[PDB]
Amino acid sequence: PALTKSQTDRLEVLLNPKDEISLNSGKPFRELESELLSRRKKDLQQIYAEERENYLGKLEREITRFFVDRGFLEIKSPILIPLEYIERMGIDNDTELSKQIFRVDKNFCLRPMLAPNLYNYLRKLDRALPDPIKIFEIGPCYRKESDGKEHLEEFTMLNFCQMGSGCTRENLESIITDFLNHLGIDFKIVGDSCMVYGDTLDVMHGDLELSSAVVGPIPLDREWGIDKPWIGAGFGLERLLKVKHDFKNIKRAARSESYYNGISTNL
Ligand SMILES: CCCC(=O)NCCCC[C@@H](N)C(=O)OP(=O)(O)OC[C@H]1O[C@@H](n2cnc3c(N)ncnc32)[C@H](O)[C@@H]1O
Ligand SMILES: [Mg+2]
Repeated sequence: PALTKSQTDRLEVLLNPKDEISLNSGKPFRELESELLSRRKKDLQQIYAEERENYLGKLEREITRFFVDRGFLEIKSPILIPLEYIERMGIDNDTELSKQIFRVDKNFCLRPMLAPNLYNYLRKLDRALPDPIKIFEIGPCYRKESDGKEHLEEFTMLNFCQMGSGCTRENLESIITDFLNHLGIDFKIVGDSCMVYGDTLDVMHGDLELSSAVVGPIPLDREWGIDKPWIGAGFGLERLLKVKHDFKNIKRAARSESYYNGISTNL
């Protein structure tokens, strides 16, 4: 008797990318399930006995070390931010990204991106730090989404940026290139052909967007008291993990009660 679709869904929760076993080979569901539960328990036992690190926390520490070693100051800014920051980001109440925002009181929301706090740090630190100013933040962001294959409602962003001298497209591409080759993630940078000043580049892994990146200046800068050249990029940590570990579903890389380091916790 063939596996039912529900049975197949159950086994896939338990399946790992490198398991390499035939789901079409005559063996009953109960035995296939029992073999996989056994392997997944072994995986959790190995982690507990040896490393004990969460993939998301560990990616965060590896990324932090990378950017600190290259001259970028580590920022930890509020996750709960004023709603006014969203409007000041040019997201008017008509825009679709405006529908994706988790509001908290009359006045606050969960940040859907790192840019507003980074803009404020850029302006402030410009009164104290020598040119160029190099900063980054890693942390949670929130968007109400309409999909769930590559999009989470709760995700983790890395954003880095540089302001002042050296803010070129070539330098932006070089830092992105060094970063992803350090992590061992394959990519290609796509952008408009002959664009110089206000460019937007996407960093792609096949059809999956890893990052969008910007070469400033852009008109929105003046709303934040910024009047210097800059470069920057934002990367989703869960998309990076999904590519690195070859997860079929991004939920396996998220903050979760259902998966730990890509392994089902429902054993
Ligand atoms: C002052 C300095 C500002 C600065 O430095 N600006 C340039 C940075 C632009 C970036 C910034 N402005 C930005 O938001 O873009 P995004 O909405 O395309 O998200 C970027 C990445 O986050 C991930 N991502 C986005 N939404 C999701 C989601 N629902 N689930 C998982 N990952 C996601 C995904 O990897 C995506 O490519
Ligand atoms: Mg985008």
